[PDB]
Amino acid sequence: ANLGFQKLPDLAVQAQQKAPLDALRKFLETFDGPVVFSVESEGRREALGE
DNA sequence: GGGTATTCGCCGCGTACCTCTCCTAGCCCGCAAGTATCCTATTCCTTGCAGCGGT
Repeated sequence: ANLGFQKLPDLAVQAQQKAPLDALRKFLETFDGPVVFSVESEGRREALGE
């Protein structure tokens, strides 16, 4: 059996540009299903929550 | 047990005299390694503007 499990698109953060979250802010707009971030710690949650 | 045999480690190896040379280690300072910072050039990257082409 095959299970459609494509690799994630190009998402990255870098402070070089004016808008660092450009790949994320465009990927989240053009995705129709859900999306689930997965963090390893609790404080890391806030490090991704802000 | 218990006697024989092989091995091992200590003790020993002349008296008196004469000449010569040579006898230093430990600590303080400045070097190295790592780490951290500031400071000053020096390159690199991003965005905004002047000139040129398409309509």
